[PDB]
Amino acid sequence: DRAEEERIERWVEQLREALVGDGFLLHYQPVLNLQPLELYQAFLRLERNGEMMSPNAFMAIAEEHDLVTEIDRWVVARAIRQLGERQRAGHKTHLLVRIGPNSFSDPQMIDTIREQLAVYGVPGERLWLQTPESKVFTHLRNAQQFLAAVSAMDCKVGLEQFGSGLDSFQLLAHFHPAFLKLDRGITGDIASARDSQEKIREITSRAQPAGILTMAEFVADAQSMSSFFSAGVDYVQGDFVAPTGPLMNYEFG
Ligand SMILES: Nc1nc2c(ncn2[C@@H]2O[C@@H]3COP(=O)(O)O[C@H]4[C@@H](O)[C@H](n5cnc6c(=O)[nH]c(N)nc65)O[C@@H]4COP(=O)(O)O[C@H]3[C@H]2O)c(=O)[nH]1
Repeated sequence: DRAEEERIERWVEQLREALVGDGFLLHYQPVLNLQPLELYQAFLRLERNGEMMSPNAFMAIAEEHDLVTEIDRWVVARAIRQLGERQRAGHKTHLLVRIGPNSFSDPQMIDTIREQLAVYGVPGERLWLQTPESKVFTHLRNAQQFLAAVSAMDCKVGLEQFGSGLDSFQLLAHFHPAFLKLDRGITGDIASARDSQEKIREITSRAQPAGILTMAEFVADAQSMSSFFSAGVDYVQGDFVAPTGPLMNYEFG
């Protein structure tokens, strides 16, 4: 297990070098209104010796070695720079960015948001931050504090992998997100299954009057796209809309 630990060590070193040396980059997936906005989701990549590496390569090591906090700060800072450059170039771009629960209590994350929005002159509304519902359940106080701190900048905070149980309804009484992205477990077979269609309607019929935007992901076909619209979902993303890529060249309208 010396060879293995040496492998782990070199990934950790590489991730540290990527933070210092700009070795990460972002790719972007368009997010389309069903019920409009220039909106993309940021996805992280690592440029390691001619390969455009996915986080499937390294995130497990990052989490084991407590590097996720710093990686999410890197992504948010890079995202705000992108929003700033896009604005300067005449584009009203919005980005959806991932943060994990360790960021909820990280003063450097709030500092990064506050300071980088300001220096690029980007209104907070352009930045949407998403975290998995599962992590809010287990870090509720800190999540509420994060929500309050970043909503003071007009940023949107929402939940991904959102479920359809009564635990979710209870959470919404205590945590008011700007948006909800449905877990793929609910939406996978929306085109061919009635119980999925009903879970989605239970969520949209509550979300809509509460002013909470709803979102579906991994949309793979036209029948699925067509069915989210019926159920009242606000936004959709997936390879059938457009795949992740390096450029923001989607024509939204
Ligand atoms: N979410 C999502 N993904 C779609 C969709 N359509 C296609 N994809 C692709 O399918 C993969 C889904 O992985 P994930 O569950 O988002 O899981 C992600 C996530 O755990 C992590 N990840 C990716 N980007 C970030 C990031 O910016 N921050 C953090 N903290 N983790 C990230 O790496 C995993 C793999 O990401 P990728 O290699 O980029 O690969 C992504 C993405 O490129 C869609 O509608 N939604």
